[PDB]
Amino acid sequence: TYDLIVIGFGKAGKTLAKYAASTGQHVAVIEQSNYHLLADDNNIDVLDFKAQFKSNTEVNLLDQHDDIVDSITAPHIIINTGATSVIPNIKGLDQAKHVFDSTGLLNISYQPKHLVIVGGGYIALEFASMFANLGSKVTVLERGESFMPREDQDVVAYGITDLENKGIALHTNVETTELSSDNHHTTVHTNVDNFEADAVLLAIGRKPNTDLALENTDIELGDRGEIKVNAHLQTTVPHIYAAGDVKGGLQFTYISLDDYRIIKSALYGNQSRTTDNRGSVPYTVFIDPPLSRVGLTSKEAAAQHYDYTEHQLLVSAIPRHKINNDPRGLFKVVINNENNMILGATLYGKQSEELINIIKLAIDQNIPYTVLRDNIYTHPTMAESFNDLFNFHHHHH
Amino acid sequence: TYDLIVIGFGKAGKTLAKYAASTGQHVAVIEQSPKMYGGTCINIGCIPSKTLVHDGLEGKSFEASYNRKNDVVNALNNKNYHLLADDNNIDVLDFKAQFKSNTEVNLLDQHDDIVDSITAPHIIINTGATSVIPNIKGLDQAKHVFDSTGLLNISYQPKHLVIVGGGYIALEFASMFANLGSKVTVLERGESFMPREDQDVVAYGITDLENKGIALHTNVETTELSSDNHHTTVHTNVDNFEADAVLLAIGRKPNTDLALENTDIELGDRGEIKVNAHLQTTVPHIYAAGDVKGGLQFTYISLDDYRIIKSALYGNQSRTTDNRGSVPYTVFIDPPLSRVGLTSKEAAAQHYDYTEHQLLVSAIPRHKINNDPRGLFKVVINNENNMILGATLYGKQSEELINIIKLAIDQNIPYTVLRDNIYTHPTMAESFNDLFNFHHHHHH
Ligand SMILES: *[C@@]1([N])=N[C]=NC2=C1N=[C]N2[C]1O[C]([C]OP([O])(=O)OP([O])(=O)O[C][C]([O])[C]([O])[C]([O])[C]N2C3=[C]C([C])=C([C])[C]=C3N=C3C(=O)[N]C(=O)N=C32)[C]([O])[C]1[O]
Ligand SMILES: Cc1cc2nc3c(=O)[nH]c(=O)nc-3n(C[C@H](O)[C@H](O)[C@H](O)COP(=O)(O)OP(=O)(O)OC[C@H]3O[C@@H](n4cnc5c(N)ncnc54)[C@H](O)[C@@H]3O)c2cc1C
Repeated sequence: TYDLIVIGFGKAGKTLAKYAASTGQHVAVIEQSNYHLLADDNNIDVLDFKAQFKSNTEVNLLDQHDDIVDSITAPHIIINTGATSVIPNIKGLDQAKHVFDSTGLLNISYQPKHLVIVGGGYIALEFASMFANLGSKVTVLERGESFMPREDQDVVAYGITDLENKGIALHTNVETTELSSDNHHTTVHTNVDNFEADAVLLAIGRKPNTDLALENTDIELGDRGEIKVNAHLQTTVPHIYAAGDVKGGLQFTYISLDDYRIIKSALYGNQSRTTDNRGSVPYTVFIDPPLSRVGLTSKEAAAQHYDYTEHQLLVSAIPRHKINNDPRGLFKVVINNENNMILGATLYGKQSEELINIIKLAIDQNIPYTVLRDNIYTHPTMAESFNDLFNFHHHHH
Repeated sequence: TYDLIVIGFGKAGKTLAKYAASTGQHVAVIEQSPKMYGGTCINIGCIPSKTLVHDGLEGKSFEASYNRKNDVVNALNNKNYHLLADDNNIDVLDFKAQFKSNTEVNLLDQHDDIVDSITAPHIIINTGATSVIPNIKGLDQAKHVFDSTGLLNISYQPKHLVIVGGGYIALEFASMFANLGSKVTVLERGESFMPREDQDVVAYGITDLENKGIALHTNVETTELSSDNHHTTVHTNVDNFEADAVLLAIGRKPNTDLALENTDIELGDRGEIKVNAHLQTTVPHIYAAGDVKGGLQFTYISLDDYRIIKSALYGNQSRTTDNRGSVPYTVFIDPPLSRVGLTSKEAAAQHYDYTEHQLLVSAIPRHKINNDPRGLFKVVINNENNMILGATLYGKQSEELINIIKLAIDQNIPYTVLRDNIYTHPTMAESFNDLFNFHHHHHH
C-alpha cells in the first residue's frame, strides 16, 4: 500500500516520483525492463515486474514467467508506459533477417554498407543522415507524395539537396511489397525497384504501449489506441493519469516533462496548468544541419487567413557560417501584420536547435519581431543573424 | 560636396553609409587602408580570431588554420569593399582623413600630403582603436614582439608564446594557441584574472586553461624585453621567460589622429571623443561611433551606434546610449564564457535580496553528446520580484544561449518562465529547466 504509483520509467513518471519523494510520500515505480537516482532514494521503491491492472484501485506485479507475484495500491496511479515501433504487415517480415526498428538499429553490431529505410518520417531522415555521415550508403523509401509534408516546402527542398549531396537516395510514392533475405543480405521489393541491403530499418511510426489489462478498468481508449485524457491528463477514471507517449499527440521528451508539470499542478498545486496552456511547442529534426521549427509555416498562416509577412535568410549569407565552415541552410520566419507578433519560424542550419528557443519565448511572451530585429546580440554567432532575418517591412497579404 | 561623410570603414560607418545611400544620399566613406575594408572585426579582429579558435578546436594544424583564415579574411574584405564601392551613391575614398575645419575634411595620401578635400552637412567619426603599446625597456629593440594583429599574421607557430596582459583578448589567444600545440605563459599585472566577472566561474576558466598546459601568473610587473636572434626574454619581477613570440595585449585606445585641433571636437579623460546620449560630439553636426568614443569595444555596440545615429539623423530620435538594453558579451576561451547583467558580487554590493543558482555542465546531458563536460552555468535573481539580474554561462553554446537571458532581462520576463518553458531536446538550452530551478518546494 503506497502513496503514489507510476507505471513505467518515462520522464514524466520519473520526475514526478522524485518530487513526491521530496514531499515525503512513498512512491512505487513499476518498470519491466538515472537508474540509481530512483532506486537509491529512500522514498522510492522501483519494482522490476510487469504491471497489469486488477481493478481501478490495485495493480498486479507479474514476473518474467507471467505469474502474479504481488498486488499493490495507492490513491493515485500514473500511466507512463511510452510507445512501441509499429510493425508493418508485409510479406516475409517474420522470416526476413537483418531487419531493425529504431531501437534495434541503435544497438547494431556492424556498420551497414547499404542501409535501406522503409518510411520517410523525421526519425527515418535522422538515421539516414547519421549513417551517411558514418560512411553508409543509405536509401529511404517514402510511401507518401513528398518528404516532411508538414514542414515548409522550400526549406525541405534545401534539406533534400543536402541529404542527396551526402550520397543518400530518396524515393517518393513507394509501396513496399515484400522482404526477402539471401542470409547475409536482405532485399526490399518495392514498386519502383528492388534494393539489396545489409540492414533494413522499419521506421513507420510508434503506437501507444497499452498492454496492461485495461479491460479490468474503466480507462477508455481513443481512435488510435491511445489512452483518453482530459486537459489535466486525467483518464476516464479520475484518480488515474496518463502521461507521455501512451496518450495521444506529440511524442517528445519535453512534452513528457511538461506532462509532469500538468499532473503535479493537478495533484499538488493550483491546477492551472493544462494541455491547453503549454505555450508554443518547438521541435528539431536532427538532420545535418538540424531543422528546427515552432509555430506556423507560412502555408498554414495563409490557410488560416492571417495578414502575414514571411522573410528568409540563407545560411550562406550569415557571416558566422564562414567560421563554422558550413554554408548549408535556410532560416525562415512568418509574421502577423495586424500586431507585429511572430507566427512561426523554420530554422534549418547550425545552432538552430538552440536558436529556436528564442523565437519560442517571443511567441509566448508577445515580443514583436521588431524587438528581435533591433536587439544587440553577441558576435560572432548565429543568433545575431536575427538582425537580418527579422529586418523587413510589412507585405500585406 | 556629399550628403554624408563617414570617416573609417568600421561597423557603424559601413552600415550607416549603406542605409543613407538607399535613402538617395551621396555618401563618402574614407578608409586609409585597403586591408581594412569592412573594419577591424573583418580583417584583424573577431573574424580571423574565431576562425582560428574554431579550426583549432577541430584539430586543424597551425598552417591549415592560418591559410583558411587568410581565405576567410580576403573573401569578406572583398565582399565588404564591393558592398559599398559598387553602390552608385557611395564613394569609398582610399585616403587618410584629417579635419581641415569643422565642416571639411582633408584627404591625405600615405606621405601625409593633401590630395583634395571634401565637405558634407553631417560627418561620422568611426575610426576605431589602436593597440596600447606599453612603456617597457627594450621594446623598440626587441624582436618577435607582436600586436594582437601582428600575432594573427604570424608566419610561424611559436614554441613558447609569452603574453603580456591577461584581459579577454589575451586569454583568447592563450586558449587558441594552446589548442594548436604551443606552450603559452600569460602574465597579468593585476591581482586576479578577469575581474568584474563572477570569480567562481573565473576559477573554472583558469583551471581549464591550466589543464591544457597554460601557465598563468598574477601580480607580474614586466620591466624589460631583450632578444638574441631567435628568442626573446620577458624580464619580470617573478621570473625571466624565454619565448618564441611575445604578445602585447594590455588594451586598445581610441584612434583620434584626425587633426582635431582644427575643430571644436573635444576629448575626454581617457582620450575618447566626447559624445552625448545621441552620440553627438561637441560639434553638433559631427557624430562619433564605435570604439573611438570610449566605452565598450564590441562590434555589436558599434552596430547599435548605427541605430542611435540613424535614429538621430533619420528617425524619431528615441534611441540613445541610455536605452541599449542589457549588453551581453562572450569571452571566446574553450568553452566560451558568456555574460549578461549583474554578477552576484555586483548584486550583493548594491544590497539586493538576491538568489544565485549554478548548474555544472557535466550535469547537462547534452554535454555527453558534445563530448565536453567542462563548464558552469550561473544565474542571479532578484528575490523581491523574480526578475533576472544577471547570468554567467561558461560552456558549449553559451555564446548563443546568453541571448535568451538577455531578451528575458530586457522584457522583464520572470525567471519562473525560463524555468518552466518547453525547450528542444537534446540541447544546451534545456538546461535552463534545472539552472533556473531553485527548489523552493523541495521539502516535507
Ligand atoms: C508496464 N506495463 N509496466 C511497467 N513499465 C512499463 C510497462 N510498459 C512499459 N513500461 C516502461 O515504460 C517506459 C516508458 O518510457 P518512455 O520514455 O517511452 O516514456 P514517455 O514518458 O512516454 O517518454 C516519451 C519520450 O521518451 C519519447 O517521446 C522520446 O524518446 C522521443 N524521441 C525519440 C524517439 C525515438 C524512438 C528515437 C529513435 C529518437 C528520438 N529522438 C528524440 C529527440 O531527439 N528528441 C525528443 O524530444 N524526443 C525524441 C519504458 O522504460 C518501458 O519499459
Ligand atoms: C583581437 C581582437 C578580437 C576581437 N574579437 C571580438 C569578438 O569576438 N567580438 C566582438 O564583438 N568584438 C571583438 N573585437 C572588437 C571589435 O573588433 C571592435 O570592437 C569593433 O570592430 C569596433 O569597430 P569600430 O566601428 O569602432 O571601427 P573599426 O572596425 O575599428 O574600423 C575603424 C576603421 O577606420 C579606419 N581609420 C582610422 N583612422 C582613419 C583615418 N584617419 N582616415 C581613414 N580611415 C581611418 C581604420 O583603418 C579602420 O578600418 C575584437 C577586437 C580585437 C582587437
